Amino acid sequence: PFTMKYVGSIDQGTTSTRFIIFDERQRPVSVHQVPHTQHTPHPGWLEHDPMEIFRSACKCMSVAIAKLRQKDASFRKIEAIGITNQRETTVAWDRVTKEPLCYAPVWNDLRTYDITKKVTAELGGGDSMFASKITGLPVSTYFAAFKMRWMLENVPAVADACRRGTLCFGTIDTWLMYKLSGGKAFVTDVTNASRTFLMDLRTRKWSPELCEKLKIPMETLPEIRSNSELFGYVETDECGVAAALNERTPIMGSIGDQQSALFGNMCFEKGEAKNTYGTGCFLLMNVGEEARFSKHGLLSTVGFQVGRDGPCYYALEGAIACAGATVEWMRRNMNLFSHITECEKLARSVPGTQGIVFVPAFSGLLAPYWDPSARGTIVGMTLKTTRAHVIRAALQAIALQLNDVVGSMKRDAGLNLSSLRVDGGLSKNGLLMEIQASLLGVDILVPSMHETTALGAALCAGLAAGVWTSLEEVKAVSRRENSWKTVSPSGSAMEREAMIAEWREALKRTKWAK
Amino acid sequence: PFTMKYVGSIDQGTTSTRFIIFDERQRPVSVHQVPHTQHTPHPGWLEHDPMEIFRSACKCMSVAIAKLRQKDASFRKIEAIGITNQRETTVAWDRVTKEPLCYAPVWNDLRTYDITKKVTAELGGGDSMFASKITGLPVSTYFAAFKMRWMLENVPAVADACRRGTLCFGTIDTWLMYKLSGGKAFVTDVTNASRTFLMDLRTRKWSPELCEKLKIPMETLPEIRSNSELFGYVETDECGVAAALNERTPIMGSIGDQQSALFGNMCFEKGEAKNTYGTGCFLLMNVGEEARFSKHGLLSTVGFQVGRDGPCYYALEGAIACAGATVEWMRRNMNLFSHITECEKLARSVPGTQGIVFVPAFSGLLAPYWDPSARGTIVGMTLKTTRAHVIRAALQAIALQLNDVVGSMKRDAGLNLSSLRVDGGLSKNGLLMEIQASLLGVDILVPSMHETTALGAALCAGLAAGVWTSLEEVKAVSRRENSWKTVSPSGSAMEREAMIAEWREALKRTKWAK
Ligand SMILES: Nc1ncnc2c1ncn2[C@@H]1O[C@H](COP(=O)(O)OP(=O)(O)O)[C@@H](O)[C@H]1O
Ligand SMILES: Nc1ncnc2c1ncn2[C@@H]1O[C@H](COP(=O)(O)OP(=O)(O)O)[C@@H](O)[C@H]1O
Ligand SMILES: O=P(O)(O)OC[C@H](O)CO
Ligand SMILES: [Mg+2]
Repeated sequence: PFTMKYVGSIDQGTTSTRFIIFDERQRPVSVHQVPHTQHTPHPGWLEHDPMEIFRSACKCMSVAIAKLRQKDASFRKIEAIGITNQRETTVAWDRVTKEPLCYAPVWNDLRTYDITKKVTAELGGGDSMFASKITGLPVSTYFAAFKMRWMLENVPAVADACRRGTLCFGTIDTWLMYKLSGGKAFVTDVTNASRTFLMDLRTRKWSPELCEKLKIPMETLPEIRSNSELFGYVETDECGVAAALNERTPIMGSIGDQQSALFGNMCFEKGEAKNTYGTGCFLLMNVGEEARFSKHGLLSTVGFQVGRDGPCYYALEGAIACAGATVEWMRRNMNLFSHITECEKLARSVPGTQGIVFVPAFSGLLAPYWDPSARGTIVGMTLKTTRAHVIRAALQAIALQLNDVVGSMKRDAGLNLSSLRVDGGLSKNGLLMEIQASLLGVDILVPSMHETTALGAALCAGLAAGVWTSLEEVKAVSRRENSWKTVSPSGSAMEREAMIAEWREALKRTKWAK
Repeated sequence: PFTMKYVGSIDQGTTSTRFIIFDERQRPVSVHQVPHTQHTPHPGWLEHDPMEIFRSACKCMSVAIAKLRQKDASFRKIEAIGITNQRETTVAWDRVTKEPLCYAPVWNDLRTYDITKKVTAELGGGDSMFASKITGLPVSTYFAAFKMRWMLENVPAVADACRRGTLCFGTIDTWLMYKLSGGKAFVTDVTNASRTFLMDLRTRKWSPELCEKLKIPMETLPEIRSNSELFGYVETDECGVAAALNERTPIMGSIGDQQSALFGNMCFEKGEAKNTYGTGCFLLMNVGEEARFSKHGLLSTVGFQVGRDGPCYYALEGAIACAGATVEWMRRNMNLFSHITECEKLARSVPGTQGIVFVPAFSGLLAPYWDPSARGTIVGMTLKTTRAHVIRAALQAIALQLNDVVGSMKRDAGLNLSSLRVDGGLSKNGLLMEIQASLLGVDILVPSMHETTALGAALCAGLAAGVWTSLEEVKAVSRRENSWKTVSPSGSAMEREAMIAEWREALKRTKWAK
């Protein structure tokens, strides 16, 4: 009643794993990180060693716990652990060995492209969105199923293991939850399952039409649950993890990374949305207790579900391929600046782009204009154009794509974006947040506790273990402890429209590949 | 006589004047340069002070001569003087005062724009090319006639002097020979006269129809002579020039700057061309003894003429606005490199551009596809693209424009390109020269004695003075005494084809302004 309580969050990302311990204030009190290897066997491919990820996670936990006890020597244990992960990335493993059959292809890996084609033809009958009402997703290389298929066709040990009745497939939550539990648990959560291309969105249940249609035995699928409930206990002793925890610790949170950030930024109400700037962008809008579908090629997905049959919130999702990457490309590919802060400083040093548009579509346009053909392009240059204008044009362009994305989401959902919370690194660029607010015409909230993705999973775990009692208590503790900078709109109807008309014309000149 | 012979060359350019003394081996043995003031009363207006220009030339001659006397014991006198000049620039002066009535509008001056628009519509019925079978020229702000016309309409003293009959109009060649002369010569050479919009190419005589339509009296115009013959004698002693020359020195060569470079590069036979790679490019090809007109907006002009009523060689002329300028923008505006040596170093450091095209139409497209709407554009970029590729693409783009210019010339002229001689600062870029040889499929000759413009005028003078007796002897002395680096084609026709096909696609994306 006096001693502080803690919730652990495993944040398993594309390039590294972290364990963050939160206290009752929603403050990260201990953190450790461990990187894992980005295997690229052929151009366009990306693979991860699933045992390197498991071990990173256990290493992360034992180090973080150790540091925390130095800080609080009166702390016996963590209340619960939550998991949040890079989604779609699929592991295949043996039921008896408990070892992975092969490396895990990663959300953005392109090896499944041919399979993607075979699927669209032979099934959808050339319609990518054929199963969309069922799943929320267009046929794409990203989704699990198509990676499960590739492994079954192209990996000897995976094909064998299926016929023998020992094959377990799983997203990273599932893989982590399996190993952490000693092989005792085989579960996934609704957000992660919404990405398999094997789940029915409205019902949040596996679809026999698809597994069978896609030739994937149901036996290789884990049980689905909500994001906030008992999944299992931590029982493994890898890197002395169970001993560092002291008492058995339940895993009571599981949620995909983009949804975890929605939840960790308190986007509990429809119309609440978040954008995460990293190498790219991922914009998610909470749309309410009923699913919505897209006439603009956006993804329909689960936002969150707190508790077994607690209400389930749904969301729309969009993305931009190069955000941070564009900023870094200007630095390390083009020499336009050296120190990070020069980017903002140079773009502020000019009053606008004065003619030029820079469409930074280095790997094509996604969002509501799928076009793999589009490449990086600059138009309207004169001898007056400088690096300052080009940098400012890159930042405007990011904001312009997100404007387009939100325009679509509004119509596809028929709602107003009440506000946008942002996080990512690129959220540290004040000019970008200003441009973004003017174009969307809503407040942009920049939280100063910048561990919001990892907080999502801790909130799910802590809600189930009774650290926090309700979303209201969650919101209220957040207000008291974790401040945010708020960036309001400040444009003109005519300027906005002039930027957009100019941008629209530039887009027409970007088709290049093939 | 068998003592060393020396020929002098006044090179009167847009920003400076240089006097170069060549010996009989075509070696420049003394050089001096003096700038003149650039006056800009209104944007787009540029004007020169003709007296200042005259004085500079005189100063240049005496300093160059004095330097030579000091360093060469065998130098006694200059056999003859040749003059090469910035063309189109127009001097209005008074026959009795012997001084200018106003400053002289420069070739790139825009004040004649209204007049130009009026002329096309009023005498051209909206066709800018109406007079092009007579002049070889379109209606444009550059040509002398439109500057004369403008002075009469906006300069009271000129309109005044014109009335009294004391008016003298003249391009810089004419002005310099008059002053050097002491007022005893009122002459112009066929090449400069071809840039007035008042000469008939077929006859190489002033055109009454044109003078009447343009309303410039033919009394005000000087007499048209060849490039190489006796024009007059230096009789002034303005900067002690007469004192420095010592003996009587005849002025025996006069030729416009670009044509001078055609001559100094030995392009004596049809199909031989020169390109000057400076801020922009000026490509001229000798098309032979018969004028060739262009159905691609290329200019038809007089190439050269040795001797009074001697054979006259005609030329086609194209230009590109940004060449060296693009190199400078890349460094000054974009920070893509520091020392100009890095430009070629960085472009060499990648094997190609890997699908990007950089169209540097910063000030619109000229050449065979005039389009002032065009702007600087880059297409095809990916995250793998770097400054190295972008620098290389800029170089390719310069070579591709000239490839299209040459292409147009070949179709207009009905002849092949035999070889391309090169000069200008950017002809030091070895890779640019290699890309150009590979695109055109001809040898590129690079003079080590790079003062080609000054040499043209010195050869005209020296041919008329018997320092050299014929064009074959001129060619022999050049080959015997001065080194020519030869750059042979060294790509593949399949690469050529792809580069040209990407270039053509990119051009379509360049239209922006308005
Ligand atoms: N207001 C508080 N009430 C209770 N415990 C706290 C409080 N602030 C910090 N702690 C505990 O102190 C330890 C270190 O927290 P930390 O946030 O690093 O310290 P601080 O915020 O004072 O810089 C953690 O155990 C944290 O739970
Ligand atoms: N060593 C070099 N390597 C590459 N480019 C050069 C080098 N020297 C000069 N340049 C470029 O070539 C141009 C030279 O132009 P120049 O011929 O002197 O003037 P103009 O174009 O008026 O004749 C400059 O703009 C410069 O950018
Ligand atoms: O030859 P310049 O450098 O005087 O330039 C004049 C050109 O003819 C313009 O087209
Ligand atoms: Mg030039």
